[PDB]
Amino acid sequence: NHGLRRCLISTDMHHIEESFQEIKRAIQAKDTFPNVTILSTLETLQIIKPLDVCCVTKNLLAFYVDRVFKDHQEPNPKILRKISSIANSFLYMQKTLRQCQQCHCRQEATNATRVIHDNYDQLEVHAAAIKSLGELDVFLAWINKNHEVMSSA
Ligand SMILES: *[C@@H]1O[C@H](CO)[C@@H](O)[C@H](O)[C@H]1NC(C)=O
Repeated sequence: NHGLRRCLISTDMHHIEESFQEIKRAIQAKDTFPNVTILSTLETLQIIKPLDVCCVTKNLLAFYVDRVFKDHQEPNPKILRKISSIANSFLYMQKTLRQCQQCHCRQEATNATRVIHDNYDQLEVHAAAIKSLGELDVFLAWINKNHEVMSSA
């Protein structure tokens, strides 16, 4: 049913949000293409129906885990510790989502997702990874609006 919005309830948005707030300035300060958004799809209302939101959520989690987190090399240990915490949260969110799931990807959801990979691939890889990292607020806002998520805020 609409329950697909309950697959991340065990995730604590506040936890991720806080870890991110800690490095948000330092990471966003390195965004070399501010006039553009890698998560452009998440600034539109193209993905709002339950089934599409579930598909895009799992695609975005994989986008971060398999692409962003692999591509960003972080020499600052304090920043890396925060990003590890976020990464750990995302791994949990993927675990939770597995447990849940329907969640199939209709062609519109799939395309919405490819747009992001396509924007990402427009940039040099390290700039793409740090910029994506900087857009975590766009990702958290979208997750927040489309899922019953818990907050210890
Ligand atoms: C991004 O910035 C450029 C710079 O002039 C401007 O055309 C507009 O604000 C944006 N352009 C696009 C479509 O990326």
